[PDB]
This record gives sequence, C-alpha cells and structure tokens, in this order.
Amino acid sequence: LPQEAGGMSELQWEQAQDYLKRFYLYDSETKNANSLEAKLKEMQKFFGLPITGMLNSRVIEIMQKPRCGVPDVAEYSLFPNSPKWTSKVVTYRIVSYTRDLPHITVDRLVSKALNMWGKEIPLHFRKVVWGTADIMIGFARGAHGDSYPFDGPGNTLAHAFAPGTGLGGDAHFDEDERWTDGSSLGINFLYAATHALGHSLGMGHSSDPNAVMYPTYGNGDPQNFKLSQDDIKGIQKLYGKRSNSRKK
Ligand SMILES: CCCCCCCCCCCCCC(=O)OC[C@H](COP(=O)(O)OCC[N+](C)(C)C)OC(=O)CCCCCCCCCCCCC
Ligand SMILES: CCCCCCCCCCCCCC(=O)OC[C@H](COP(=O)(O)OCC[N+](C)(C)C)OC(=O)CCCCCCCCCCCCC
Ligand SMILES: CCCCCCCCCCCCCC(=O)OC[C@H](COP(=O)(O)OCC[N+](C)(C)C)OC(=O)CCCCCCCCCCCCC
Ligand SMILES: CCCCCCCCCCCCCC(=O)OC[C@H](COP(=O)(O)OCC[N+](C)(C)C)OC(=O)CCCCCCCCCCCCC
Ligand SMILES: CCCCCCCCCCCCCC(=O)OC[C@H](COP(=O)(O)OCC[N+](C)(C)C)OC(=O)CCCCCCCCCCCCC
Ligand SMILES: CCCCCCCCCCCCCC(=O)OC[C@H](COP(=O)(O)OCC[N+](C)(C)C)OC(=O)CCCCCCCCCCCCC
Ligand SMILES: CCCCCCCCCCCCCC(=O)OC[C@H](COP(=O)(O)OCC[N+](C)(C)C)OC(=O)CCCCCCCCCCCCC
Ligand SMILES: CCCCCCCCCCCCCC(=O)OC[C@H](COP(=O)(O)OCC[N+](C)(C)C)OC(=O)CCCCCCCCCCCCC
Ligand SMILES: CCCCCCCCCCCCCC(=O)OC[C@H](COP(=O)(O)OCC[N+](C)(C)C)OC(=O)CCCCCCCCCCCCC
Ligand SMILES: CCCCCCCCCCCCCC(=O)OC[C@H](COP(=O)(O)OCC[N+](C)(C)C)OC(=O)CCCCCCCCCCCCC
Ligand SMILES: CCCCCCCCCCCCCC(=O)OC[C@H](COP(=O)(O)OCC[N+](C)(C)C)OC(=O)CCCCCCCCCCCCC
Ligand SMILES: CCCCCCCCCCCCCC(=O)OC[C@H](COP(=O)(O)OCC[N+](C)(C)C)OC(=O)CCCCCCCCCCCCC
Ligand SMILES: CCCCCCCCCCCCCC(=O)OC[C@H](COP(=O)(O)OCC[N+](C)(C)C)OC(=O)CCCCCCCCCCCCC
Ligand SMILES: CC(C)CCC[C@H](C)[C@H]1CC[C@H]2[C@@H]3CC=C4C[C@@H](OS(=O)(=O)O)CC[C@]4(C)[C@H]3CC[C@]12C
Ligand SMILES: [Ca+2]
Ligand SMILES: [Ca+2]
Ligand SMILES: [Zn+2]
Ligand SMILES: [Zn+2]
Repeated sequence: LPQEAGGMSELQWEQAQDYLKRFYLYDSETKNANSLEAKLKEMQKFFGLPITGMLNSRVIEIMQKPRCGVPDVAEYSLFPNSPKWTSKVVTYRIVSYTRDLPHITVDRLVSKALNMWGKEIPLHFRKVVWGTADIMIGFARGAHGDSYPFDGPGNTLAHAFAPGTGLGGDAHFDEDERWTDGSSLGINFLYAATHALGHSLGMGHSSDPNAVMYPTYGNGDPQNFKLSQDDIKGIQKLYGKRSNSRKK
C-alpha cells in the first residue's frame, strides 16, 4: 500500500524479523514478538530515519523490495569491529560476474563506483589482474554455504563483510538477480556497487532525499550522478570529528 504502516499485517511483521535476521546471521533479540517490537525502533535507524518509534516513511513498504543485502551496521564474529582499511592503497578485481551481462560491463561499473568514493577519502583503489585483490567482488547463488539463501530473483540481493586482511572488504552479489546499467531490465548496479562498497567505509542511510544512499527514493534518477553535501559529510565523519549536521 502507498501507506503500508497502518495496513501492516502478519506479512510485514515477519519481513522485519526476516530482514534483521539476515544481517546479524541470527540475533536472539530479533526473535520474539515483544522483543522485536523494540528492535523495530532500532531497524528504523538503519533506514536513516530520525524518528525511532513511529512508522510514517515508506520503510515497511520498501523493505520487501531487494534494496539491502549488505549489513548497514556490522556485527561479525571472529574479529574486532572496525570499518577501516589499514593501507593507503587498496585493490579490486571482479572475480565472478552476472552472466546476463558480459564481463566488460560488470568490471568497469565497479571502477566508477570506487572512484566516486575514491576522491574524497585518503585511499586509492588500483585495479589488479594477477591473482586475488583486496576487495573481491563476486556473483553467486545462495547455495554456497553461507547463512540464508539470496532467494533467486527478488527479495535480497547480496552479502558482504567489513575490511579485514583476507576475509574482509569483499562482497558476494546475487547472480540470479537481474542487474543493469542503462538498460533498465535490472536493478542499477552503479548505485548498488556504490551502496555496497560504501558500508566498507562505515557509512549509513541518509534522511536527505538529495543523498546517494536514501532508501525511500522516488521518481527522478540522478542524470550526471554525483555525491551531495550529506554524502561528502558522511566521509568527513570518518576522517574528521563526528557530528550530525542534519537540521530541520
Ligand atoms: C621511482 C624512483 C625510485 C625507484 C626505486 C623505488 C623502489 C621501491 C622499493 C620498495 C617497493 C614496494 C613498496 C611498497 O610496497 O609500498 C607500499 C605502499 C603501500 O603501503 P601501505 O600498506 O599503504 O602502508 C602500510 C601500512 N600498513 C602496514 C599498516 C598496512 O605503496 C604502494 O602500495 C603503491 C605502489 C605500488 C608499486 C607497484 C609496482 C609499480 C611498478 C610499476 C612499473 C611497471 C613498469 C614501468
Ligand atoms: C601478468 C598480469 C596480467 C595478466 C593478463 C593475462 C593473464 C592471462 C592468463 C594468465 C594465467 C592466468 C591464470 C588465472 O588465474 O587466470 C584466472 C584469471 C582470474 O582470476 P580471478 O578472476 O580471480 O579467477 C576467479 C575464479 N577462480 C577463483 C575460480 C579461479 O583470469 C585471467 O587473469 C585471464 C584474463 C583475461 C583478460 C585479461 C585482459 C587484460 C587487459 C586487456 C586490455 C584490453 C584493452 C582494450
Ligand atoms: C572492428 C569494427 C567492429 C564494429 C562493431 C560495430 C558495432 C557492432 C555491434 C555488435 C553487437 C553484437 C551483439 C551481441 O550479440 O552481443 C552478445 C554479447 C554481448 O552482450 P551485450 O549485448 O553487451 O549485452 C546484452 C545484455 N542482455 C543479455 C541483458 C541483453 O556477447 C557475446 O555473447 C559474446 C561475444 C560475441 C561476439 C560478437 C561479435 C562478432 C559478431 C559477428 C560474428 C561473425 C562471424 C562471421
Ligand atoms: C586511433 C584509433 C582509435 C580507434 C578506436 C578505438 C579502438 C580500441 C577501443 C577500445 C574499446 C573502446 C570502446 C569500449 O569501451 O566499448 C565498451 C562497450 C560498453 O562499455 P560501456 O561502459 O557500456 O560503454 C562505455 C562508454 N560509455 C559509458 C561512455 C557509453 O562494450 C560493448 O558494448 C561490447 C558488447 C558486446 C561484446 C561483449 C564481450 C566482448 C568481448 C571481447 C571481444 C574481443 C575484443 C578484442
Ligand atoms: C591515446 C588514448 C586515446 C583515448 C581517447 C579517449 C580519451 C578519453 C576521453 C574521455 C574518456 C572518458 C573520461 C572518463 O573519465 O571516464 C570515466 C568513466 C566514467 O565515469 P562515470 O562515473 O560514468 O562518470 C564520472 C563522473 N561522475 C562521478 C561525476 C559522474 O569511468 C571508466 O570508464 C572506468 C575505467 C576503467 C578502466 C579499466 C582499466 C583500468 C586500469 C587497469 C590498469 C592495470 C595495471 C596496468
Ligand atoms: C599496459 C598498461 C600500461 C599502464 C600505463 C599507465 C599510465 C598511468 C599514469 C597514471 C598518471 C596518474 C596521474 C594522477 O595523479 O592522476 C590522478 C589525479 C586525480 O586523482 P583524484 O581523482 O583526485 O584522486 C586523488 C587521490 N585520492 C584517491 C587518494 C584521494 O589527476 C589529476 O589531478 C589530473 C587529471 C588530468 C586528466 C587525467 C585523465 C582523465 C581521463 C583519463 C583517460 C584515459 C585514456 C586512456
Ligand atoms: C608507469 C606509471 C608512471 C607514472 C606513475 C605515477 C604515479 C601514479 C599514482 C599516483 C598517485 C596519486 C594520485 C592518485 O591516487 O590518483 C588516483 C586516481 C583515482 O584513484 P581512485 O580515486 O581510487 O579511482 C580508482 C579507479 N581507477 C584506479 C581506475 C582510476 O587515478 C586516476 O584518476 C586515473 C586517471 C587516468 C590516468 C590515465 C591513465 C591512462 C591509462 C591508459 C591505459 C591504456 C593501456 C593500454
Ligand atoms: C584508443 C583506445 C584506448 C583504450 C583504452 C582501454 C583501456 C585498456 C586497459 C588495459 C588494462 C586493463 C586491465 C583490466 O582491468 O582488465 C579488465 C578486464 C578483465 O579484468 P580481469 O580481472 O582479468 O577480468 C577477470 C578475468 N576474466 C576476464 C577471465 C573474467 O579486461 C577484459 O575483460 C578483457 C577485454 C577484451 C580484451 C581482448 C583482447 C584479445 C587480444 C587477442 C589477441 C591475443 C594475441 C594472439
Ligand atoms: C628486473 C627483475 C624483474 C623482472 C620482471 C619481473 C616482473 C614481475 C611482475 C609480476 C606480476 C605478477 C605478480 C603476482 O605475484 O601475481 C601472482 C598471481 C598469483 O600469485 P599467488 O601465489 O596466488 O599470490 C601471490 C602473492 N602473495 C603470496 C603475496 C599472495 O599470479 C596469477 O594470478 C597469474 C599467474 C600467471 C601469470 C602469467 C604472466 C605472464 C603471462 C604470459 C602470457 C600469458 C600466457 C597464457
Ligand atoms: C614475456 C612477458 C612476460 C610478462 C612480463 C611482465 C613484465 C612486467 C614488468 C612490469 C611489472 C608490472 C607488474 C607489477 O606491478 O608487478 C608488481 C607485483 C605486485 O604489484 P601490486 O600492485 O603490489 O600487486 C598487488 C596485489 N595484491 C593486492 C594481491 C597484493 O609484484 C609482486 O607481487 C612481487 C614480484 C614477483 C615477481 C618477481 C620477479 C623476480 C624475477 C627474478 C629472476 C631471477 C633469475 C635468477
Ligand atoms: C561521420 C559521423 C561522425 C559522427 C560523430 C558522432 C560523435 C559523437 C560524440 C559524442 C561524445 C559524447 C560524450 C560521451 O562520452 O558520450 C558517451 C555516451 C554516454 O555515456 P553514458 O551516458 O555513461 O552512457 C551510458 C549508457 N547509455 C547511453 C546506454 C545510457 O555514449 C553513448 O550514449 C553511446 C556512444 C555513441 C557514439 C556515437 C558515435 C560512434 C562513433 C562514430 C565515429 C565516427 C568517426 C567518423
Ligand atoms: C580542448 C579542451 C577539451 C575540454 C573538454 C572538457 C570536457 C568536460 C566533460 C566533463 C563531463 C561532462 C559530463 C556532462 O555531460 O555533464 C552534463 C551537464 C548536466 O547534464 P544533466 O542535466 O545532469 O544530464 C546529464 C546526462 N546527459 C549528459 C547524458 C544528458 O550539462 C550541463 O550542466 C550543461 C552544460 C551547458 C553548456 C553551455 C555552454 C557552456 C560554455 C561552452 C563553451 C564552449 C566553447 C567551445
Ligand atoms: C548526424 C549524425 C549525428 C550523430 C549523433 C551520434 C550521437 C551523439 C550523442 C552521443 C551521446 C552523447 C551523450 C552524452 O551527453 O554523454 C555525456 C557524457 C556523460 O554525461 P554525464 O552527465 O556524466 O552522464 C553520466 C552517466 N550517466 C548518464 C550514465 C549517469 O560525457 C562524458 O562522459 C564526458 C566525455 C569527455 C570527458 C573528458 C575528460 C578529460 C578532459 C580533458 C581532455 C584534454 C584533451 C586534450
Ligand atoms: C575472423 C572470423 C572468422 C572470426 C571472428 C571472431 C569474432 C571476433 C568473435 C565471434 C565469436 C566471439 C566469441 C564468442 C564467445 C565469447 C564469450 C564472451 O563472454 S562474456 O560473458 O564476456 O559475454 C567473451 C568473448 C568471446 C570469447 C568471443 C570473442 C570474439 C569472437 C571470437
Ligand atoms: Ca534475490
Ligand atoms: Ca578481502
Ligand atoms: Zn544499507
Ligand atoms: Zn558468500
């Protein structure tokens, strides 16, 4: 429903358990209807929303669309938490692709996305064609041993882990999903590469509709496609002092 929040049934109250369950890789708090009722104010913060304890934005509608695969906040066993790389130079290589598109597209799409971010951080991404790279972008089905399937085409569309020496900074995208650049038959990879690989920098969802990673996005695609003041500010929080500077 255009307003889903008060047409919210059984279905949507499970998609919330679903959606949160899939990021944490199980969370003990997200199971149980009462405990979940509290957790739902936390999930709002992962949609960027400054109101926590109200549904009013598209949030419960939009969540049923394939729009986040990578966790927005990172909880991962076996490691100390830190969304940062340790070097001044990082590397990239597309190690498997969606075979609906030819490799030459999927290769270079990520090269745009990492260069968009690239400019404003103390970090350089160089491309390598010898072996493994720092960031491995791969395409897979959800049968390959990790927690929970990607579905097929539709609901949920990737997984990725925060920057670590080997295992981290890397992504697996859904290959049964349909992706695109300009040809429109898919989800646009130019945004989805940028949003995936930006959680690697530590970033969140915005509440400003001008910002690259606004989830409740409506009709009007960015034609040049650029970072805004809020998106530049999202990097300044990482390599400066932390401050929220959104206002009303
Ligand atoms: C030019 C006149 C002088 C000629 C002799 C110079 C000799 C240099 C000898 C040492 C060469 C290797 C140096 C190297 O690996 O530097 C690494 C840095 C990155 O260090 P990085 O990991 O960012 O900082 C370390 C911090 N840590 C441990 C916390 C992660 O930086 C790099 O990773 C970026 C540089 C990569 C170089 C790759 C090879 C380019 C050869 C190009 C030539 C092809 C034919 C023209
Ligand atoms: C020495 C540095 C440059 C090497 C370039 C030539 C390499 C030719 C093959 C040499 C022996 C390579 C052995 C090898 O591992 O090949 C596989 C790589 C892919 O590594 P990766 O994509 O990680 O493989 C993933 C899949 N896996 C894990 C199941 C193996 O795939 C390859 O590396 C094949 C790449 C073919 C296309 C290379 C295009 C180069 C630029 C052409 C410029 C065109 C400009 C218009
Ligand atoms: C040097 C002057 C050249 C002048 C070129 C002038 C413009 C020519 C355009 C030719 C376009 C070929 C169309 C083609 O079938 O591409 C097939 C694909 C490339 O995928 P692509 O079409 O980029 O995207 C398709 C995405 N999809 C499935 C979601 C619709 O790729 C393949 O399936 C693999 C590669 C096939 C190579 C085709 C090129 C030779 C075709 C004629 C072979 C004649 C042999 C006698
Ligand atoms: C002074 C002399 C100058 C002479 C002219 C330059 C000659 C060398 C050109 C090097 C390639 C430059 C053209 C090129 O990048 O084509 C890429 C396209 C699509 O890339 P895409 O990003 O979609 O288009 C890029 C440009 N853009 C965004 C501004 C529209 O690619 C395609 O759409 C191809 C789709 C079908 C085939 C897919 C698989 C191809 C495999 C490789 C076949 C063998 C090539 C040796
Ligand atoms: C003699 C040479 C003659 C050539 C004639 C043409 C000369 C150039 C004319 C203009 C060409 C395009 C200029 C350019 O910067 O294109 C960048 C593109 C697309 O950027 P895109 O994000 O679409 O637009 C960028 C601007 N933004 C963020 C504000 C929207 O981004 C790319 O297309 C990505 C490129 C990936 C390159 C893949 C190979 C990378 C290097 C690998 C090296 C390995 C070690 C050797
Ligand atoms: C077989 C393979 C052989 C490979 C040979 C490779 C030769 C490589 C030469 C590389 C020379 C690079 C020079 C340079 O400083 O480039 C970058 C800057 C802009 O960097 P910027 O985008 O600010 O990123 C800065 C650093 N960051 C990420 C850590 C914040 O650049 C600028 O500030 C000035 C830019 C002037 C135009 C640059 C070219 C743009 C069109 C690219 C066309 C490619 C046609 C083939
Ligand atoms: C043999 C090398 C001798 C000279 C070596 C000089 C030092 C080179 C490293 C300079 C370090 C400081 C500047 C810096 O970080 O610039 C980085 C930028 C952006 O990195 P980033 O913003 O991380 O964008 C990553 C994507 N990438 C690598 C595909 C451009 O990179 C760019 O903006 C690239 C701009 C285009 C340069 C034109 C390269 C043309 C290659 C044509 C290859 C045709 C091969 C047949
Ligand atoms: C004036 C025009 C100026 C044009 C400047 C264009 C930029 C030139 C950049 C050269 C360096 C780029 C390095 C690079 O990142 O290549 C990107 C891709 C593949 O990267 P790579 O990671 O090897 O791809 C993964 C492995 N793969 C292909 C098996 C799936 O590369 C490809 O996917 C390969 C593209 C088709 C190249 C085919 C050439 C066949 C030569 C055939 C004759 C061989 C000798 C008999
Ligand atoms: C003046 C004194 C110096 C003389 C010149 C020295 C130039 C050396 C440039 C070396 C470029 C390649 C560097 C490289 O290490 O690539 C390694 C990868 C896999 O190595 P791997 O052992 O998997 O990882 C090595 C690095 N490690 C242990 C730190 C993780 O390797 C691969 O993935 C590809 C292996 C096949 C490479 C084929 C290279 C020649 C291509 C020949 C034509 C193609 C034939 C099909
Ligand atoms: C006929 C043609 C065959 C192919 C010719 C290629 C000739 C190339 C000359 C220019 C080489 C340019 C490629 C280059 O940058 O090689 C540097 C590589 C690593 O580059 P880098 O960008 O660090 O790769 C990083 C990859 N990562 C993130 C997984 C660690 O460095 C390495 O990883 C380590 C060095 C490995 C090779 C050392 C070779 C020693 C030869 C000793 C001979 C002794 C005879 C007794
Ligand atoms: C004798 C008559 C000669 C007539 C000359 C015509 C010259 C046209 C120059 C235009 C330069 C515009 C700047 C540029 O880099 O434009 C690239 C565009 C779009 O980049 P971009 O919007 O990222 O493409 C995304 C994918 N798309 C279009 C499917 C949505 O790329 C595209 O949308 C596709 C590229 C179309 C190129 C048409 C020219 C083909 C080369 C003709 C060479 C004639 C030599 C005599
Ligand atoms: C010899 C030296 C070579 C210098 C080459 C420099 C090349 C610079 C290219 C940099 C990248 C350009 C990308 C570009 O197309 O931006 C478009 C913008 C905004 O377009 P937008 O409204 O975002 O739609 C953009 C997508 N498009 C192009 C596919 C429809 O378009 C604008 O906002 C409007 C532009 C209005 C220009 C009216 C005239 C300004 C003065 C021109 C003076 C030229 C005298 C020769
Ligand atoms: C009678 C028959 C007529 C024939 C008609 C043939 C078709 C003519 C139209 C061809 C299509 C033109 C499309 C066009 O507006 O492309 C503009 C592009 C990028 O615009 P942009 O706003 O960046 O689009 C962003 C990418 N998008 C749409 C995918 C989100 O612009 C570019 O990417 C800029 C390319 C040049 C970049 C220059 C960068 C280096 C400048 C320094 C150069 C020094 C040279 C010495
Ligand atoms: C001279 C004539 C007799 C032969 C002409 C050969 C042309 C150049 C074409 C036709 C058939 C083409 C291949 C088809 C098969 C593919 C798969 C394709 O994979 S994708 O997943 O990148 O689309 C990569 C290119 C490649 C190897 C093509 C290269 C280019 C290819 C050899
Ligand atoms: Ca899916
Ligand atoms: Ca890694
Ligand atoms: Zn997200
Ligand atoms: Zn995986």
